[PDB]
Amino acid sequence: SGAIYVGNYRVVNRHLATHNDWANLVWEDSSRDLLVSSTTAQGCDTIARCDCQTGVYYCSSRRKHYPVSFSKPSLIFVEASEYYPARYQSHLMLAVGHSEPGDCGGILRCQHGVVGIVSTGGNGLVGFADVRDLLWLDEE
Ligand SMILES: CSc1ccccc1CC(=O)N1CCNC(=O)C1
Ligand SMILES: [Zn+2]
Repeated sequence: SGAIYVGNYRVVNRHLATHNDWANLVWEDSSRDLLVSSTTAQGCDTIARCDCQTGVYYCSSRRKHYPVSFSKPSLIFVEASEYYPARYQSHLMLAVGHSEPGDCGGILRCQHGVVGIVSTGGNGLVGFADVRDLLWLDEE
């Protein structure tokens, strides 16, 4: 589990969104596994606006933050899980790191701020849903 809290937005994995998230929906995209809802309080996270390929992510199944090198956001085939059939997921970055399903939501960050959240993984791989192209998260 986990979310990004920027401005009056809460960014979560679409497959982990609650009824309150769907009832206060701003935007959602199943192909990216992302959903954004509105918040009453302002958050403290800042979004990275960059092309970094190195950063650090949080792994809840290890209580640890790991430094990783990660690929550029791309369209990648992801195997079936409890939440999606086997399919192509867009805007996804891969790194070598430990992941388990409840690890989704952990933040990946670089020197510029938050890059994205854990969304896929398995077999020593971890996938991140990128948020750096969602410029509207910085306003309104
Ligand atoms: C970090 S998500 C995760 C991690 C380990 C195992 C499983 C998951 C989620 C899942 O069932 N799959 C199916 C296979 N492909 C995936 O990348 C995701
Ligand atoms: Zn960066």
